[PDB]
Amino acid sequence: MKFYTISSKYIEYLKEFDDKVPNSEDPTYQNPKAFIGIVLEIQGHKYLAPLTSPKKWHNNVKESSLSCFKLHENGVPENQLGLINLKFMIPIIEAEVSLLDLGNMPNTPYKRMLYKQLQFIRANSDKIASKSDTLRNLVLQGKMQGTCNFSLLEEKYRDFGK
RNA sequence: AUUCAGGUGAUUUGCUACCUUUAAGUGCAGCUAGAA
Ligand SMILES: [Co+2]
Ligand SMILES: [Co+2]
Ligand SMILES: [Co+2]
Ligand SMILES: [Co+2]
Ligand SMILES: [Co+2]
Ligand SMILES: [Co+2]
Repeated sequence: MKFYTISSKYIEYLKEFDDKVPNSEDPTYQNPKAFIGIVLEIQGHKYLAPLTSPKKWHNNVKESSLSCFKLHENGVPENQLGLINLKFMIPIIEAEVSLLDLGNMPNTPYKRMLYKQLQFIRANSDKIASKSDTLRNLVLQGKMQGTCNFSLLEEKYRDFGK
């Protein structure tokens, strides 16, 4: 899995169909919204999930949760690093998506954080993919709500270029 | 941004483990010290 950004035009397009699709741009944002690198690939779709910074309510999400996967530094639990918001993952088109170029990125603190995140994500990549798969299954079955409408998004997204 | 998914224990509070590919109650705490 890897860090991506997604183009606004694409986000705005999907937002037409489901407003739960994550916000991509904001003046308050110090860096572009980052997503995680192919969390589910099924039925010919590729999903990315948005990362989000710590908020108070996160304290109540249990490891067993399908909506959220909490991030923290390997071996250092008190260093919370936000969470992957699986319930707002979205199918993507490769041309509307773009890997962060960490190699050319200046050595800021944010970069350091990205690397504490990556190491944790990588060590848990399977857990993450498995939660994504079960999340979407439950949503197809009508067993879970308050997530992006995966069927609807899956239905319109390849029409973006039109 | 979008403010805690449901469930597995003849009992089950917290966290955790487990199941959700239809199956699945483990572990640490807490509480208990009972009697065949
Ligand atoms: Co780490
Ligand atoms: Co750890
Ligand atoms: Co639950
Ligand atoms: Co099932
Ligand atoms: Co059924
Ligand atoms: Co178990």
